[PDB]
Amino acid sequence: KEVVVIVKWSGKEYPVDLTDQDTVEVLRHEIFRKTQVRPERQKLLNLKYKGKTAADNVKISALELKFKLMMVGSTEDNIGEVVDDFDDADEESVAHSAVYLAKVQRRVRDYKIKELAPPREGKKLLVLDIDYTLFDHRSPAETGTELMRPYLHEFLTSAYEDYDIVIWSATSMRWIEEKMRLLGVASNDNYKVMFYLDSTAMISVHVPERGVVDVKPLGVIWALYKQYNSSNTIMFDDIRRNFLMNPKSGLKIRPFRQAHLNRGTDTELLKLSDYLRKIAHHCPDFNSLNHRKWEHYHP
Ligand SMILES: [Mg+2]
Repeated sequence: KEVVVIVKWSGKEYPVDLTDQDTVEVLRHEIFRKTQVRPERQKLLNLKYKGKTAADNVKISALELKFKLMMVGSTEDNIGEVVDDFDDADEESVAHSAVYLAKVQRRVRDYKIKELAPPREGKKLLVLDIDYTLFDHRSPAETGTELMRPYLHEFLTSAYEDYDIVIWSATSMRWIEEKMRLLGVASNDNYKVMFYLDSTAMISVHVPERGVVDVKPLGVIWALYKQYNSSNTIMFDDIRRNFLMNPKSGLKIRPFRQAHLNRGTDTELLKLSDYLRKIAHHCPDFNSLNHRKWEHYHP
């Protein structure tokens, strides 16, 4: 079951953890997770299946034994994501399969959370994406103030009244730390962020009809911090795919693009602060909500 593939890239070795039932496609996604080289940019030099380049659908099981996999490829400020053109808006699931649960458990076992501030009794949990969620990561700008989504700090202060806050970005931890300083979130007098999660906490899951997708599994947090669960957790992300393994707990935020043109009109965070306050005060079980209809929630 448990398998380790050693990948050699750019003069370094990267031990990749997976199982023998994972496919080459999953391997590519785990390689991306380790190296920041995208799956489509990876040339896997010495991975043959019956004398030929193993296809993405080949299970790891069906081949080798100690071995070092040579990968040639490049990783690009073109960081993060801007859209998912294959977003399925139909209102599941492998989100309840053994394979998925085991993937969460491995993150729970191996990923080391660095607590920046402690949980507070009775609070809900808010998880926040960064790119296009809290700021415009695609525009050039001389200051962070210019790229910041309007009402960011007022939104975080309001949320913090009722929610402990976690930041989860599909990027390196370094990028997160840098942007949180740039945006003034890192050290604010009016709120605290509990911890940050990065792309290494994410998992790659095959979703039939769709292929392998990388998601942000709230189950990792829920396993480690048992005071939170789906009944009191909500996540904001502009990319719906990120909550494919916990669809009821995600709210797809409108992306904040081209700050220079839209900074004067964007008020999504103001509106969403109202939403968060209302559900924290009026909804004892968030699973009863339809977040797609958040703008019409008036208890
Ligand atoms: Mg984003």
